[PDB]
Amino acid sequence: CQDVVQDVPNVDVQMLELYDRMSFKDIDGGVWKQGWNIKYDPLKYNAHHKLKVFVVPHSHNDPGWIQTFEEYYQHDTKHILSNALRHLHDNPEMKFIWAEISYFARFYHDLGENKKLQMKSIVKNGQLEFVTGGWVMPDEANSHWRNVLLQLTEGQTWLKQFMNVTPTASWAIAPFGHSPTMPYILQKSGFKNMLIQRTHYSVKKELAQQRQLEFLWRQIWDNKGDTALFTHMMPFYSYDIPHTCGPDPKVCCQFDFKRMGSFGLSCPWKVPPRTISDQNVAARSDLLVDQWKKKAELYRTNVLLIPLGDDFRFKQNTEWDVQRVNYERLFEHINSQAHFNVQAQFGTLQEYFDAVHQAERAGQAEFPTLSGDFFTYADRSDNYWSGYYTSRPYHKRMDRVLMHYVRAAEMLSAWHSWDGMARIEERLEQARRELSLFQHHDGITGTAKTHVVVDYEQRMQEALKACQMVMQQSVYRLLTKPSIYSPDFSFSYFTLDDSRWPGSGVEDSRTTIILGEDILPSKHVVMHNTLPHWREQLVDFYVSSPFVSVTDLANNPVEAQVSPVWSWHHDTLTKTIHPQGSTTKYRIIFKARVPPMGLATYVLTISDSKPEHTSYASNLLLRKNPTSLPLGQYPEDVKFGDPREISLRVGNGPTLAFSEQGLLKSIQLTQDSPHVPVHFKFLKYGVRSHGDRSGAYLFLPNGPASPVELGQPVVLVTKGKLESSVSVGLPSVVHQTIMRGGAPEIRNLVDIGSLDNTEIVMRLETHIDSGDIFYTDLNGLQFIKRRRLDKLPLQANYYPIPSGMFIEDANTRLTLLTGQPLGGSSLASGELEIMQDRRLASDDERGLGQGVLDNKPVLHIYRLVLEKVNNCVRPSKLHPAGYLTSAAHKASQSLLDPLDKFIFAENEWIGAQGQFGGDHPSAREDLDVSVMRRLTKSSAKTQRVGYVLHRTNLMQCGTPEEHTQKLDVCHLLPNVARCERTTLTFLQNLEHLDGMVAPEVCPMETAAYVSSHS
Ligand SMILES: CC(=O)N[C@@H]1[C@@H](O)[C@H](O[C@@H]2O[C@H](CO[C@H]3O[C@H](CO[C@H]4O[C@H](CO)[C@@H](O)[C@H](O)[C@@H]4O)[C@@H](O)[C@H](O[C@H]4O[C@H](CO)[C@@H](O)[C@H](O)[C@@H]4O)[C@@H]3O)[C@@H](O)[C@H](O[C@H]3O[C@H](CO)[C@@H](O)[C@H](O)[C@@H]3O[C@@H]3O[C@H](CO)[C@@H](O)[C@H](O)[C@H]3NC(C)=O)[C@@H]2O)[C@@H](CO)O[C@@H]1O
Ligand SMILES: *[C@@H]1O[C@H](CO)[C@@H](O)[C@H](O)[C@H]1NC(C)=O
Ligand SMILES: [Zn+2]
Repeated sequence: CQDVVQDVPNVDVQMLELYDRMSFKDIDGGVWKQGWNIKYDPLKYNAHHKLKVFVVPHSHNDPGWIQTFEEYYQHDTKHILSNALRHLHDNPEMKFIWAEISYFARFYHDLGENKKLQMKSIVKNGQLEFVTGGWVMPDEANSHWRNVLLQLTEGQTWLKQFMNVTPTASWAIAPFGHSPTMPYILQKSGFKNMLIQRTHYSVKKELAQQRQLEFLWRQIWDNKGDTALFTHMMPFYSYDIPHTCGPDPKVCCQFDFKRMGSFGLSCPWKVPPRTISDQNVAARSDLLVDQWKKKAELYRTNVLLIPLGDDFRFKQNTEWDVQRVNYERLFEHINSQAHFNVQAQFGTLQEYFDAVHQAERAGQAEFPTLSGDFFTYADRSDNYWSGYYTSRPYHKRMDRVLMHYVRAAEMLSAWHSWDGMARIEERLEQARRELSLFQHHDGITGTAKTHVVVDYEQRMQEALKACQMVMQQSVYRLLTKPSIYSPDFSFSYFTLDDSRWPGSGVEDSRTTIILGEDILPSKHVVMHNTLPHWREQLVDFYVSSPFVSVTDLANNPVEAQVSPVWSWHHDTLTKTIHPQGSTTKYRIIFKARVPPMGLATYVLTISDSKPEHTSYASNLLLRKNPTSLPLGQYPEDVKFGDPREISLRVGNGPTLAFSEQGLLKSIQLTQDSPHVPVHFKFLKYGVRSHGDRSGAYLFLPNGPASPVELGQPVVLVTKGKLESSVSVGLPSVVHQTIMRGGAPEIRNLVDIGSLDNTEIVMRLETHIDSGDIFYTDLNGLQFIKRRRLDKLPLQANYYPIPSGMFIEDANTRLTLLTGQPLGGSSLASGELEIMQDRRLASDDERGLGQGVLDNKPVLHIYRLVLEKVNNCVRPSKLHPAGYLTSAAHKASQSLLDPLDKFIFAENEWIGAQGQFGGDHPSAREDLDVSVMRRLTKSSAKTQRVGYVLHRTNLMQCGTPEEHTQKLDVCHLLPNVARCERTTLTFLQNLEHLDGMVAPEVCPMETAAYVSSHS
């Protein structure tokens, strides 16, 4: 395996280094506003060296944005596709590329057989070419790599089945900045080329000047270069026609033949297109070829890409005609006039890349190597697109919840073949497709109209319900004696209990386990562990009595803690935010121990009095002017006091100190160690009163954040043997620090209410000497080194925090792990901050035509890990990556893939079993089975199961960490007949594996395997 820590890769362009060197001056470059006046030598091209030009027609189709998916389909996309089919069929030389398979699949499914065959023919003959072939063109900032892969696989699996094609070129013209997670996944999915567009205008200028817009994009840790993917960055401000023909949009706009008037479009530069005629074709060609030759100056080969399209283009037959006929007249003239030395034609994206590499192999070009990312994007001036790292955070959190439910449903149901009547495949396809759709660059990004956000939410809720159904049917089958198992495939044998979604104070959604002498003495519950190692985790359930005890399914007592159910209320009479306790419902908490990829059953039993193995938390309400807080049968009376500093320790874990406002002030790791200053603070950013306004996309703060005025908040302290917590009702946030013996969990119930033009940030202040360095993750896959740059505005220093961030010095590290993607930064040495929500009155002139005023309460979840790192083997100062410790990685897993909890619905579970998966291998902590998916329906003689295995890289810090078993996924199911290494989409077999043994992957690597079973 490659060493991902100790070898700094040697690349021609390293983005962090480039950022350090660049001046980012925003000067008027002339007609190319953000470039310079391009000059070319007319003698560069001649009879023996022509410029080959590929004009590639396209239509960007958003699967929801200002209309819903279905609205756009009915109003626009179905017409675009119908007319593409007609026009390509009738015009053999015309070409078209298509990206969004969600739309194509819908369209194709609805076609009659005659037209299906016509469609297959224009694909087979190369006129219509699929680019990327994902369900959507995903966001690259907020999306988790697992969901990027999910959506890619959904689109490509459809394409292989129905169109018999698998794209090897990717087209990403629209995401708001670009992540190296894309080439990582694409290169491991058979791709050979990719194209990107939305990168900072200063980066475009810098790379264009050096002819570094085409590069071999490798991962930041990759010393050898085996991850490299050829990447083409487009040079100009937009992917529209005015910004794709060459540097002067006043000229290029004249070659968008939809802009002459009858279509309701015009040219901003006030010179319209004119129909090409015999009397103007020479002058028109002069102008166009001059633009092309200028654009060609920015690249290294004699092969030029000219995209021809825009959003929802090619809708009407007349538009197809007007573009095609005019371009054909230009081609006929240009190609026949030797003096131009140009050969121009309609082409596809693959045709462009094939020609580029032909030129490369002929020895006419060598390409630079590059590592890094392309965040944070700015399209002009100081307009940095860091707002969408946070916009609509409820749905960003929902994404991560659904991500896990899809994984768990696919895994739990994979163990068996299911009858068609069970509707397992149907429900899983629904769930995968809704989650995939949300990866769209107007979905998870929070940049859609309110009614479209509501549509995505409804789709995701349906998907969650589908997952639940599949999960609970699977648990019932896995844990019931086979000769007793009698499934009704519509029945709910278990209900899922989720303690963090939608969350306390967001929705009262969980079911109370109702026990009583005169109703039901006991209840079975089951935990699932999707991770491939034994896991212990505290779990909680609501119960109708505090006198409940827990046993395992050997009837062994399990230590438990009972706590009250606390709900916070904004009291509109007293004008205070204060907690109320239930007098009929209680929380029972205990440690569940669950096999790798397995299930464990426990029993909750009522008694008339305090059980031997159950303890009760104390509760202390700190406020001036307290009133009584009765708790029914709960055996411990609530205590009251004036606000004061408090200190808590659970188990042998850290000791946490809190201010009188209930906010963390210090962490003491051990009994003898220092009280390390770690302060939580809430602040607010505002909006500018002049100039450009923040909106769904842009973050344009009116200076540094100002502290939120806290007043005298009510603080609730719960102290238990297993779990303790401090909660405080702040303006807009109920902030909760939870201690279970390791790194604390932080929960924020964020309700920005009616606070207009406000962004609420949570900041951590420490004395860690981090300087200008911090680390943030990319798509939950890797941690990249960031440098705060004072030459850039505050909003430019904001990055996506899709799963975590950290700061460190020689001795100490503070890591904040997240359960939802949000924006964040380190704006000063020793600080971390992460945006919670934003409510914005104005539009930011990027097309949405609304602000963000549809905020709703959301429960954000985090883990906070303070660690000593003086003993850790870390990358050198010049290495662009960082790596988590074991504790931080496990903390991230606790947020993203918690235990699943099931409550048996009926009174008695006949044939119940105690455990599933006790014999599953417990793999090394850095290895995950990211995907387990049965690929075949029940009628297949040879069953196939697909696995995606990911190994992260954790720092070596002196912990021996011994005794784990080799995980061979190909032997997880019995009767294996073959094992193949495949592309990550499972669509191509790459290696036939000897002994039918799937070898474990290297650090930072991801591999897919398919086992076949007789
Ligand atoms: C529907 C419609 O007809 N809209 C027109 C607006 O487009 C137009 O406003 C201008 O929008 C340009 C961007 O348009 C493209 O993006 C739209 C947004 O959707 C896509 O992006 C969003 C993110 O932004 C993303 O979420 C989503 O998924 C999607 O991918 C899209 O709707 C547009 O397409 C529609 O309209 C065009 C015609 O306009 C049709 O051809 C399409 O088929 C479709 O109906 C486009 O794809 C912005 O670039 C414009 O800003 C420039 O211009 C204004 C002046 O108007 C300046 O103030 C700005 O500074 C900016 O100037 C540019 O600056 C750079 C850098 O200096 C220069 O290099 C460049 O040359 C400058 N351009 C100009 C013109 O000076 C603008 O906001 C308005 C036109 O007034 O009319 C409609 O509302
Ligand atoms: C599918 O494509 C493969 C290779 O691209 C080809 O060999 C095969 O004939 C095709 N099958 C059809 C026509 O469905
Ligand atoms: Zn778009």
